[PDB]
Amino acid sequence: IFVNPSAIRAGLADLEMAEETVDLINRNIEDNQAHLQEYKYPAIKDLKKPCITLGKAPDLNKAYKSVLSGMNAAKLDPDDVCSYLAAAMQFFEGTCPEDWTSYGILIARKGDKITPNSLVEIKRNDVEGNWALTGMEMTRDPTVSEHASLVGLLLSLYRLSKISGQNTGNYKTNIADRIEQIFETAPFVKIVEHHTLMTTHKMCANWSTIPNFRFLAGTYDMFFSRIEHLYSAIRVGTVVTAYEDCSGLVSFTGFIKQINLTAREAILYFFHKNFEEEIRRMLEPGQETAVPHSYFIHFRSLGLSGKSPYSSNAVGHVFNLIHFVGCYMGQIRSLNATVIAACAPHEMSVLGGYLGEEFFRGPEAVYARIMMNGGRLKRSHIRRYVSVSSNHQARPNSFAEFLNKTYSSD
Repeated sequence: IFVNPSAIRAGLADLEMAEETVDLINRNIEDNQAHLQEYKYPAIKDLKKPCITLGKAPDLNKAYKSVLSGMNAAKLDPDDVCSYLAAAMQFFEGTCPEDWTSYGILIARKGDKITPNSLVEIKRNDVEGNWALTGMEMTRDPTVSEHASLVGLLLSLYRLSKISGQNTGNYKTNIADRIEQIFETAPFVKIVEHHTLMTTHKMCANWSTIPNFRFLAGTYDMFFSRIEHLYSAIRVGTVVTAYEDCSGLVSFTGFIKQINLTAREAILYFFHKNFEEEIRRMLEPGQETAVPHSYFIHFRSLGLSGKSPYSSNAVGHVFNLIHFVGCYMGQIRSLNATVIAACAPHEMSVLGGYLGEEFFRGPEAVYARIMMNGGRLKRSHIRRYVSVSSNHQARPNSFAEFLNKTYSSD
């Protein structure tokens, strides 16, 4: 069932900070490209920084030797690695360019010296790590430059782990090759031989869901996102924590930008009755979706919520609509996106055809067309969908596969 755009103009006024959210997330996604190539809301309500608990603080020289030997032997201890990464945060000091507050927590004032430690509370007990030496002929102490190279390599294991699925081998290999180059090039120093990172990754394939490791990756990424630093290229491994588990929100802001409309204008094109709940879910106030350098941007990795209201599933109707329009527009990214089967994909593909025709007038005009055609796709819409999907190598559970199955299987 579809709703007249006029009726949803009243609910349009209630929404707040919608334009600021679209602009901020889109600007951040763009900035991140340089490094790339029930539901619980994340807002902190008790002024406590994100926190984790690790073992007893280690001698940084010994921890470096142990962790490096593990890297070379493809035998890394995750508890040790987390302990070392937290203890290494002291090496990454910078000056905060502006006052930094998030969810009521004053992280730093303009001019303060800051490290990644300023952003989070790392608690430590008295349990010593293992710190085994596996395979390491270094008697001297590591330099800071070497520490930073190891921190970079280790954190890159988070990005490699997150890449999962079939036919990802070549892609991961190229990322790994690039990462190795970055962390052997000044100001970093070569501390491992080529192909060491991939060999170790094969034995650390699921580390991206180790909560403490994920937490540390998000902490470093939040730090370098705000604080320019000699070693900021570490983000090549951590950039993927930004907006983690928010693919529905990110698709929404990206789609508004693609159709070159304001958020206010674009929302009127979401006629279907199931959109309203989802758009309100994304624009819930108090979550700092429009605040630069908020904890929000890394809330999943930092443990603020394990049930994201911004995922593709949490807003599956909006998500399905956007990518059916993308398919209509021949966008490979949408054709390869995964359909949210529970959120009326057939109905979403109908509205997607009409919105796709429109974006190739106004919300009311599109609405009238649907009513005049009894809620059915036009033959031209189907011909367009099929001409795109039938010439595409459809992946399992993808929008392309749905369209072939739905419109080109008889």
